Amino acid sequence: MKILVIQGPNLNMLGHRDPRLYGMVTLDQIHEIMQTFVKQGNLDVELEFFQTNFEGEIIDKIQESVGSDYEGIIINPGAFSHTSIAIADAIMLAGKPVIEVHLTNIQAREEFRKNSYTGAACGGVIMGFGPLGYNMALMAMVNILAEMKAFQEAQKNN
Amino acid sequence: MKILVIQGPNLNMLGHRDPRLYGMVTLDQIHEIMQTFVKQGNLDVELEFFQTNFEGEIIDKIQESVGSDYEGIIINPGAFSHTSIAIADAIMLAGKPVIEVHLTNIQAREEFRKNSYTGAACGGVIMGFGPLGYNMALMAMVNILAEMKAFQEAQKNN
Amino acid sequence: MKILVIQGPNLNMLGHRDPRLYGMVTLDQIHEIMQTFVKQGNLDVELEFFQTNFEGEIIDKIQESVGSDYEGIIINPGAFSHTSIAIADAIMLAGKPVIEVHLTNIQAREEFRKNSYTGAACGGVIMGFGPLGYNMALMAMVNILAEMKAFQEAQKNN
Amino acid sequence: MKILVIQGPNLNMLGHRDPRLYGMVTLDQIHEIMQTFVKQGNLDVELEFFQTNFEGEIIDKIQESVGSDYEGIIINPGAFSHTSIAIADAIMLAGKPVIEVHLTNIQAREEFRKNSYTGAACGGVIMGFGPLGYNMALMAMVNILAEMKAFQEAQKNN
Amino acid sequence: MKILVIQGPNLNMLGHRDPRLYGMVTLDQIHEIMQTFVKQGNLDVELEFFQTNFEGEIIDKIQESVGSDYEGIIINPGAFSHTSIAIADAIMLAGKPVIEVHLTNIQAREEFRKNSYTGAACGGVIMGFGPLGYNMALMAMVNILAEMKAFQEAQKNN
Amino acid sequence: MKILVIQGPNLNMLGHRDPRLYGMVTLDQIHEIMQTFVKQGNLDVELEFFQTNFEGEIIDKIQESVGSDYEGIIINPGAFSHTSIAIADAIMLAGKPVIEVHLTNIQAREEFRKNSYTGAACGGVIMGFGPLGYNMALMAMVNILAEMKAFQEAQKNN
Amino acid sequence: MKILVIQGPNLNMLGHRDPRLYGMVTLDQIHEIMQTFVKQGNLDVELEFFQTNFEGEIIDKIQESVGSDYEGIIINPGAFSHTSIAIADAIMLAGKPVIEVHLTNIQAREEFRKNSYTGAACGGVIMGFGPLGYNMALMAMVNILAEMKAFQEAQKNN
Amino acid sequence: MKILVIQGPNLNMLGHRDPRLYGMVTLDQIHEIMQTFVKQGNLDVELEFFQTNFEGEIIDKIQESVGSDYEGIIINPGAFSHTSIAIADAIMLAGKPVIEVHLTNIQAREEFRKNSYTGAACGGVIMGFGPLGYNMALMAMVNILAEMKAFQEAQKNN
Amino acid sequence: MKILVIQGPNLNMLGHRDPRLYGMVTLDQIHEIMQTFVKQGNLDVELEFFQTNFEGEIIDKIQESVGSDYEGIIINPGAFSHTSIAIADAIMLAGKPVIEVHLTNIQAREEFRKNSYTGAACGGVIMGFGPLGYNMALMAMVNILAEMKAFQEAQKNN
Amino acid sequence: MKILVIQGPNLNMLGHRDPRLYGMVTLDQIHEIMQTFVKQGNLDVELEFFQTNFEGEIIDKIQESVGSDYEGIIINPGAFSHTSIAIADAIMLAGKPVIEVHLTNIQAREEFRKNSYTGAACGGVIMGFGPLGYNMALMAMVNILAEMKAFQEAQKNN
Amino acid sequence: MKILVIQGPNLNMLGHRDPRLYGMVTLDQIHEIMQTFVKQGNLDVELEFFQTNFEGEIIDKIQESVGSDYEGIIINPGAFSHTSIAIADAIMLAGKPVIEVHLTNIQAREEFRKNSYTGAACGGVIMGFGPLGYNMALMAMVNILAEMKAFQEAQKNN
Amino acid sequence: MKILVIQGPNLNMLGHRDPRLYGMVTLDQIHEIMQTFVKQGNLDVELEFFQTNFEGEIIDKIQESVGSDYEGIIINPGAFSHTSIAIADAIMLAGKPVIEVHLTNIQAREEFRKNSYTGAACGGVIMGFGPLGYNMALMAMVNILAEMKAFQEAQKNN
Ligand SMILES: O=C1C[C@@](O)(C(=O)O)C[C@@H](O)[C@@H]1O
Ligand SMILES: O=C1C[C@@](O)(C(=O)O)C[C@@H](O)[C@@H]1O
Ligand SMILES: O=C1C[C@@](O)(C(=O)O)C[C@@H](O)[C@@H]1O
Ligand SMILES: O=C1C[C@@](O)(C(=O)O)C[C@@H](O)[C@@H]1O
Ligand SMILES: O=C1C[C@@](O)(C(=O)O)C[C@@H](O)[C@@H]1O
Ligand SMILES: O=C1C[C@@](O)(C(=O)O)C[C@@H](O)[C@@H]1O
Ligand SMILES: O=C1C[C@@](O)(C(=O)O)C[C@@H](O)[C@@H]1O
Ligand SMILES: O=C1C[C@@](O)(C(=O)O)C[C@@H](O)[C@@H]1O
Ligand SMILES: O=C1C[C@@](O)(C(=O)O)C[C@@H](O)[C@@H]1O
Ligand SMILES: O=C1C[C@@](O)(C(=O)O)C[C@@H](O)[C@@H]1O
Ligand SMILES: O=C1C[C@@](O)(C(=O)O)C[C@@H](O)[C@@H]1O
Repeated sequence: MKILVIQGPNLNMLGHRDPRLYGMVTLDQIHEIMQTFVKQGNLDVELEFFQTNFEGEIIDKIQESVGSDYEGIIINPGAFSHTSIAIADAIMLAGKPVIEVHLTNIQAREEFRKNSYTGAACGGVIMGFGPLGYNMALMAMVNILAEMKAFQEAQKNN
Repeated sequence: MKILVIQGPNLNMLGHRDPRLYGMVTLDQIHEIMQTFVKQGNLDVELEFFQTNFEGEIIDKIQESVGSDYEGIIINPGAFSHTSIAIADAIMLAGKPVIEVHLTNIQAREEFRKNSYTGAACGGVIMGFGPLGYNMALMAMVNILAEMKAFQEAQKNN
Repeated sequence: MKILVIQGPNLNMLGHRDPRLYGMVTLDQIHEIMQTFVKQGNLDVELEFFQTNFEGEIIDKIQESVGSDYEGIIINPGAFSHTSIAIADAIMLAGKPVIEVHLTNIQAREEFRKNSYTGAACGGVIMGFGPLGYNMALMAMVNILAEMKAFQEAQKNN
Repeated sequence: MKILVIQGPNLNMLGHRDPRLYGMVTLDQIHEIMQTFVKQGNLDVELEFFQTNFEGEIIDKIQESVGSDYEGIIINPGAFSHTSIAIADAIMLAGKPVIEVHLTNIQAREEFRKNSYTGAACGGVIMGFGPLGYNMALMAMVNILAEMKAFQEAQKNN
Repeated sequence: MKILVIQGPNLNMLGHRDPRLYGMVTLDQIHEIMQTFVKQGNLDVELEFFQTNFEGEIIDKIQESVGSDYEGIIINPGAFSHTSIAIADAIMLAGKPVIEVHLTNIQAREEFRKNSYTGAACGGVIMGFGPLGYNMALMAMVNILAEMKAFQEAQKNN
Repeated sequence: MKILVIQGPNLNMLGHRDPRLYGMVTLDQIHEIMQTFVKQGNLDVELEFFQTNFEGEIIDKIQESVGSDYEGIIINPGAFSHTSIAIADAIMLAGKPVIEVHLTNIQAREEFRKNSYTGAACGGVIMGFGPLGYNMALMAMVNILAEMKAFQEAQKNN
Repeated sequence: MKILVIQGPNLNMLGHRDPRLYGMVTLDQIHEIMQTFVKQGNLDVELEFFQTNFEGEIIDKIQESVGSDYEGIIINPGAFSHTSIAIADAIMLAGKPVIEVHLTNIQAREEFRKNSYTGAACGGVIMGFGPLGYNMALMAMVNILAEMKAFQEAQKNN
Repeated sequence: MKILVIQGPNLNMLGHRDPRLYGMVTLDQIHEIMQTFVKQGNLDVELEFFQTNFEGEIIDKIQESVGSDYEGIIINPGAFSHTSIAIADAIMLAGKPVIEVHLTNIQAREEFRKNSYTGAACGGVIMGFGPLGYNMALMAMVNILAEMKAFQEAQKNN
Repeated sequence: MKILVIQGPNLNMLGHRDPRLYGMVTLDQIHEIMQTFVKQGNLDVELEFFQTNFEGEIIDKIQESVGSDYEGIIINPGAFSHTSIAIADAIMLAGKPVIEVHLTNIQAREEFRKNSYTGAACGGVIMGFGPLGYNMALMAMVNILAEMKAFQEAQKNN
Repeated sequence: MKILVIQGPNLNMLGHRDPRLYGMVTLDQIHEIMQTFVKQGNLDVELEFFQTNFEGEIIDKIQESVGSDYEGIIINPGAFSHTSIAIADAIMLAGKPVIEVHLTNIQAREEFRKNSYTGAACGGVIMGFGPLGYNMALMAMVNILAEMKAFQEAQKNN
Repeated sequence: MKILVIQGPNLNMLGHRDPRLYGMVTLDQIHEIMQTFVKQGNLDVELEFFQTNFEGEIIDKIQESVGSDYEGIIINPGAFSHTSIAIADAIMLAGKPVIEVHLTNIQAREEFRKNSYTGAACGGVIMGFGPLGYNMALMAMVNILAEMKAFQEAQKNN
Repeated sequence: MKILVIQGPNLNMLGHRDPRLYGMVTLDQIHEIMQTFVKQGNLDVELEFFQTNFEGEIIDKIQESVGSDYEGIIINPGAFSHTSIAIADAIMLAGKPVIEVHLTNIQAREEFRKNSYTGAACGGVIMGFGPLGYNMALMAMVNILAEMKAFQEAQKNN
């Protein structure tokens, strides 16, 4: 049950960014808490991490998810979420649950961060809760896949 | 540890609303799942429910939260979140964590639902995950109050 | 066959308003003409009157209409029709015909009166014909309920 | 007492249009119901029908109404009502009551149908009530001309 | 000579608000300075205080002013002044002087506070001078009522 | 204690302007009432008058105020208040209280008079109360300088 | 030397229009003054008159001007000048001087009359001077054709 | 198999238009190349030509196409494609394939030529390729009607 | 009968400006043609010339016109006509005819030259006809003053 | 005679996309029909296929076309055509014909798909005709290169 | 080789301005560094300094530069660069190189400072580098005049 | 002292671009002049060159600059400067001086080139001076690093 975790642009440079917005945490410490989260709450979910500063690498990655190994995607397209209609399109072609995560609250920053093309493609969006946002996405995700296979087989024997 | 749960306008009429947006669930069944959630995961949080079609009752309610009995607020101001700068102001004067919850994804509907004055005042915002959104708010909330009293007393003996 | 008649804000102060827009008539004289209208043309429609300066009282009232006693609503949300997406939402959840009435022509006044969130939810909208507008709504309404029970039972014995 | 009835553009093609908007009725069946309406309720009003796909034919027609034979106009300028300031101007120069009628609710369609230049020139506007809209215009019209000759002669012997 | 003093939304929570905008003063200390103001400068003006977080309570209150006991209104509709066309309408129907007061300078804050529907209905508007703003309104008001009864009777004996 | 009084453009032509907006008063009669105001209420404030149709003369004048002779400025930049970011900048560089005064209510006129670049730089803004507006500015001003020297020396002996 | 004079829409109904805008003059009295103008000042210019409420008749007419009989066009496209890019295109294809005339000042009316697609195609535009506007166009026109044949032959013998 | 070819406004004046946009070709030479095109590639398509400067003649023409003689329409509504919602409506009521053709590239000219109301109604749009655009429309059209009768009868024997 | 002729900004530098817009003529040659115009057609009008690059000098000049020596103003506020609401205000306070003249056609240049605050204050506006524009203003002006003294005394003996 | 065929973003995932927009066809089946098209109609054009989800790979590819092997480009920049001014710039630097192709009609979808920066750089644009669009581009292209070498050598022996 | 250095509005008050934007430097210290710059790097450029708070004095000054004594202009129109189309026009009529300098980065401040009418007229624009900006302009300028006289005479002997 | 020089998109194709904008120079000749610049003026600055058509390669490159080898960046993000908030973010996370360079004047081209997200992140911006712009950036840069190490150590021994 692979859960793809895609981080947008400058998310790797967390730590050099404003300590007033992203505090003092690295894209790794947050990746490991998602671990200590699925590690703690025994959830047979093997999650993979992928981060790029390319709009293209993200789209490709999304596209490789149509395989099977992957059953869901937690993504923070970052700054590309307000401009990338291409990533938004990719998020629609994937036949899997995609949850958008934003460390900061995009409603409370520059006017050009209020809108999310990508987030409007995903099923749900989370923003504002710092690194804690991905764990929330993890909860939500496991609860969705669960409730989707319970509807899938529920309408198989009928 | 009272957690105030405030539901905006037509949220009580869930069930008569489009089954394509809000499915088939009532504002009560969702209130009880928040129960079976705090009931299950033993969390000493006694949560209260309050719902109004008045912008005024919401503001008042928010204001009564400056008491002490309340330590956090999970709110879905509903349609008022795009117009009410007054509720947004109230959300700023309260000295407590407020998490905004939206059943639907406001990025994917009419243009006049994209912006949230209220949500930009809160710490974080959740949207799209149906009734499951409040449980996510519950997780987030307990994890915030916890991490706030661990910072509060952490800087008391120093 | 109760027909709820809901008047928005300052509609009670008709008489103190500009005699150039609303002439010299009170919200009562207009309520009684709707009477002398259903009184004259024998139509078994008992209509109720309700007026508030609250967006909330209107929404509640709309909501109580899901009962049965009420079979239709003639409403003039007044100034709230250009701002209230909440009343507009309520007008959609009600499973009954709602006709919007405006004494004045909202196309011919301040730019902020041209749009009607509420009116776009209702089945039809009437504006410009002074107090005569509600009688037109009455005609229309009786003609709609009639043509709805003729379609209802028409597809019951088949 | 000639009442000119002017139908805008594609209104003749009713029947080929979306059955979801204009149902299944022709510009004739609706013209005859306005008949069976004035025919039934004995009202000495001889109404004439005129329909064009030309903005020009409409303006001319409006202009010929300054004669005397005509005492009122029920019009549905259709798609020209959002663009034609020329028809709107004509509606102002005519010294007679003009009532604008729209089968559909122009508040609930494409953004470019919300505004009516023409409708803002007329005394009142009706929209949403299907073919029933013109009968409402007929009621309104007879009630206006009546109340205008009662004011005309009322201030003649004084 | 009753002067109604109406305070909009979160104005009661002054003290919990930003000390950088509203400093450290309560809606009461400011109400008493308006007292020590009319108390000091002997002005036979008995002023009443009324504050609500409801757009509706404000409109009602305004409406009750058509009595006689009241001869003027000093109001700070607060956040509702940028959205409430209903309160603006009420301010026009009242046949008495209304002066709008804003503690802060609405020209120097968020873009959505620049416009005042309500303030454009009142005779004058004051903003920026902290609690001192209402005393200025008091001066202005007494100077207006005075200059209005001097014009009223001045054109009574002629 | 020199208080500079700066009048913008066509303010000298008061008297030739619309009697419906500025009534029948000259820029002098209003200057003398500010006199009979400080003359009456014994306030050791010697106020100077300066009026120009130049954006430049105003800026210069503002700049000469950094002297000492001047302790405050009451200004009506007039039509330049909606366009002059240069006068607005000057109003920020001056280290003294500036109060903006408008005879008319700029919220109730042409759309291009609603915004005030200059007024958003000043501490407060007054509009609508005819010539009485400057006396209000005078009150406010003396009350501010007073409350500023009471804070100045209050934090000198400590 | 035929000068085509094209009048747009409702220009024939001059006389029924607002006496506050177009006074009391008919499209004929103004046509004859253009006569008594070329009649008086001996100018061998035979001018033709053409008026329509059709955007199409105007374009055609413009197109027939590529003949030879016509050497210039004085036009008032009226309300079509703000919407007709087609008439504007026609005004560009004609290889002759076109002068746009407006009785009223289109800068001082509804926002939708400020722009002129057609006028921006013509060489010059005149507005505000009532019927006197066409005589001004006549002067201008004769002075242009004159100065064009003096440049035409001036660069023929060289 | 009649294919109606409708040319909008000033398309007949091709030749007098800018040689930089439309080169040196007449609406006839282009009509004959569509001939030498269907003449060469043996395609039993008899195409008719119709051109007007009237928005009305175009709509009528479109409407007459509901006959049978016509099986498709290649149209260049020209300048009316950016303003005519009426022609756009007509293009929707016709139950036949309509292909929009533009000699020039409307994306590369004045801002008011970028949008096509009419083109958004048609199945496809072609622009930029000079007269060659209609031959492309011809190819496309024959390929569509062919693929439509192969789907029509393909689901007739089943 | 002094006619003030006011030239805005860079109008003195005519000759250094684009020969494609203003050709090859100086602000003097154009001033003398207005002379050879009133000189030729015997019109007892002594016209004065005034040109500045200051918005202030223009306003002052306008203001000095309330004298008597001046009976009309022909003005080209130039670039200030799109920004100067102050000059526009001055043009309203003057109790004399003001005609706005523009060498070029402001409808056919940069978007920021389309609107004229000043021109909307004047009685009429002329643009596009090169230096010939002022002579047209001269005709118009003499024809207006003439028709104003014929109305003035016409209603003096009655 | 290499014709480069560049496909933008998610065009490879055709088949997983909405069957209502892109039907049931893969980026390959469409590539082979362009083959069976040049294969059938004997046209010595060897076309190459290139598809990326990168804005960068597209620009590079475009740039490599300045070689010689390539004589034209048929491109569908997809979602990047509305945002990529960089690809638009590349399309201008290439000294070869570029034809833009869109499977769907970008005039009939989300507002952010109406504009094409890239398409406005190309010579022509095709949209709406499903996979058939590229064959149309092929026709057009061969007809352009042909007509370009007939102009090239036509002005070589002269 | 006189280089005119023109400083816009409040640039003389540098020192009283925000130390966070303009630091602690006076318009003189910066004028002398431009000296110690041309003084150090032996460049036969005698530069003159001119500063005004008048839009008019700037335009005049620009105009006097058409003399000869001046061979270039380094200017910081300051706040007038976003509003003054008149100064922008003057910058176009001058037949000399003009370089615009901004101490601060106008892209990073209030929305009304992003655009520069004046800067778009100049050859180049520099912003952000504090007082160092003018020295950069000096380098650039000497390098331009040099490269202009090397092109001037380079095409004189040919 | 490595100075990273990053060139955006189509900057490598300089030479094929419009000779009217970028003249006749290649991205290399300009790179070598930056050499002959640091080569001439003995400045121990070893500058590196990097150019891509990828938004991603640029961000990466920026990110690698947090090393130490690099002490500054001169960048021309080209067309990405108006759209890339991601590159703008990267420019903020780097703890080094970044100077934005534009060959052309982005204030004087298409509306979509006026704004620079990236340039508003950098310390300063240079535009308009052709290849000479980078040498100006070089001067500025060396002068900044110098003045930064003089402030760095200046506050180390204290
Ligand atoms: O970099 C970021 C951070 C972000 O993705 C987030 O974590 O909330 C939100 C983005 O819009 C923003 O530009
Ligand atoms: O009613 C609703 C539902 C909502 O609150 C939600 O649950 O997501 C969102 C609101 O914007 C909307 O109007
Ligand atoms: O008050 C009114 C009256 C109104 O409801 C009407 O009766 O037409 C219309 C409202 O928009 C307006 O504000
Ligand atoms: O065609 C129609 C129908 C319409 O006139 C109506 O009947 O409501 C409304 C028009 O805006 C629209 O385009
Ligand atoms: O709360 C406030 C305070 C306010 O009323 C004032 O006191 O100035 C102004 C309002 O716009 C604002 O939202
Ligand atoms: O002239 C005036 C008068 C004014 O300054 C005032 O007195 O209120 C306001 C200005 O905006 C306006 O243009
Ligand atoms: O009808 C008219 C009159 C007009 O053409 C004129 O005469 O000035 C101007 C038009 O814009 C307007 O609609
Ligand atoms: O006239 C024309 C020509 C045109 O139809 C074309 O052929 O491309 C496009 C129209 O927008 C334009 O106004
Ligand atoms: O300079 C000019 C010339 C002008 O006044 C004219 O003569 O038409 C028009 C102005 O808008 C423009 O800026
Ligand atoms: O005052 C200033 C300073 C400025 O000219 C500058 O030095 O960068 C920029 C101007 O826009 C601004 O208003
Ligand atoms: O390509 C370019 C060139 C540019 O970077 C410059 O060199 O000035 C500016 C960019 O906006 C533009 O698209």
